[PDB]
Amino acid sequence: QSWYLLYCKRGQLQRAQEHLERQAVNCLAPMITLEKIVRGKRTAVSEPLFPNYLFVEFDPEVIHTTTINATRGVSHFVRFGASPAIVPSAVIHQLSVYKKVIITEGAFEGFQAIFTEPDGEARSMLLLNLINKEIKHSVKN
Repeated sequence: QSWYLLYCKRGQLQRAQEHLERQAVNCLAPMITLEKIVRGKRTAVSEPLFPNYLFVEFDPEVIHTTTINATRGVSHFVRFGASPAIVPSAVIHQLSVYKKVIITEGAFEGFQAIFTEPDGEARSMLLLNLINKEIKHSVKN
């Protein structure tokens, strides 16, 4: 079982997540509580950490790429080896929820920045870059 990053169509993230859950897949779409200017007011908000993205935990052999895509609302999988769909590292996931020299420093600093970034679309990029970074380190190291 490994994690994956799905990007969802304009407004089907919610619907898709339900499906993949009715199917045995685990989904994770974090929200971030931020203080943004609503109407001249600094109102606290809860928005998606990273907009239309949805992490998915399933086993390639049991349900593979192919079928998870069919899930109504899923536009695509993020990919490292361009052919392969990417596996976020067990550690990239850890830092998302509760909270060596290159995994830690990539993940660490990476998420501090993601957690400080006012809009998610910008975070998405920062997450993707961080993921690409972390995967390379897993291989080369």
